[PDB]
Amino acid sequence: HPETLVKVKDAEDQLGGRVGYIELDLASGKILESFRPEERFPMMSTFKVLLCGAVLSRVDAGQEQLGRRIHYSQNDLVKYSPVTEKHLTDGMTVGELCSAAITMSDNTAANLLLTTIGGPKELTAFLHNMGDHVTRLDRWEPELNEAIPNDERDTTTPVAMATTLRKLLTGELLTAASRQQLIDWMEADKVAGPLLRSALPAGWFIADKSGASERGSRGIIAALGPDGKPSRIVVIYMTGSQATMDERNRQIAEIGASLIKHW
Ligand SMILES: [Ca+2]
Repeated sequence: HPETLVKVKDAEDQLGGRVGYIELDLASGKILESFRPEERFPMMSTFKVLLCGAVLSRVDAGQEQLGRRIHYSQNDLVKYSPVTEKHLTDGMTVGELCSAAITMSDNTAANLLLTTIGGPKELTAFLHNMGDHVTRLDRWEPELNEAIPNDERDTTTPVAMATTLRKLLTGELLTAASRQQLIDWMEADKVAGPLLRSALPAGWFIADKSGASERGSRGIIAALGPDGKPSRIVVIYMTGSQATMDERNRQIAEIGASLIKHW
């Protein structure tokens, strides 16, 4: 049961590639622990939380409504669309699309939402406008999942993502209702069980979003804490490894267990 930093390094030793890690105090924003904090990693589906943050900003400004219904066709479906593929007749509201993109990592949902705001480049422009010049989205789904060995497109760094996530969840950037909706969507995450959630004790709160792409990218962003209240932000990224999805999941769970047991 090695310290958190020791486990992250151990993970990198076992997996190959690089493992990036950061841990923020929620209340203050102070970095409590880090490793490769400022090195770039593929974002993968974790950008989907950022996307919905931009959507909710439009809502706060009366430029969008969570209830606005969006219809799409069979042509619009891309691979992995467990939710959108079920609503070709009735379509889905902007809010349902965010739920699908965040809680199931629905690709088409994310593409539809990107259209509503003006595309990948317009998310990046939203991020620049809030203080994040590091993170960048350049492509749609599923092209952004190729994690070209050290390519800067569709990347972030552990420190930028964690900082951006923290502003989204706790800053005056979104209204209280909107920022509660965002964390609510993350809390309802359904496809990250084998990650940090598998190491979570009873009564703990967590809201998270996972990602996975090409060779052998894997990541998770999270707000978590004991007593049903989030008190820290954790961001883990991985890339470069040849290991299976199982091993990469397992290593993240063991980093999680270390984080918990040394809380
Ligand atoms: Ca190393």
